[PDB]
Amino acid sequence: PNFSGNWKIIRSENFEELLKVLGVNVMLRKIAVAAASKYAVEIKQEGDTFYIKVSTTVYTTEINFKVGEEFEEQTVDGRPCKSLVKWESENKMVCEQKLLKGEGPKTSWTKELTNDGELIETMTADDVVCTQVFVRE
Ligand SMILES: *C/C=C(C)/C=C/C=C(C)/C=C/C1=C(C)CCCC1(C)C
Repeated sequence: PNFSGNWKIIRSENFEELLKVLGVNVMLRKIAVAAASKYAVEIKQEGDTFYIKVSTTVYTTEINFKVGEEFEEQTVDGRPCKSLVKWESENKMVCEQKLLKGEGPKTSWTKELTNDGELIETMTADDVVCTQVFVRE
């Protein structure tokens, strides 16, 4: 497929419930939901090597990985983790995460290109799934 592009969010569901699972207190959850409405993703894909830059109004981070190759990033609530991305189908990848220290909820994310030109990201903590939908800029 081709995930490359500059993606702009159009919809975000269940994000507050995800942060609650992760222990974020109420006022910060609401602030973070508002921040997620300016969530933007820039992707450069070459083969199965991905360069991804996620940003909001005041914060930006880049995530670089190769499918099937373990790497280090951070969970949504910011704890460092080791991650491994695999393909689930032609246009969908799934990442499993494992905390480097301590314990916590089981987290993961997915990215999918739809046939309608949308990018769908999900983030999971235990039973709760947040879904975010993007279109190309
Ligand atoms: C492939 C996409 C990945 C790895 C996306 C990771 C995104 C995050 C960890 C996003 C976190 C957010 C917050 C904790 C607050 C502000 C809004 C977000 C969505 C940028």
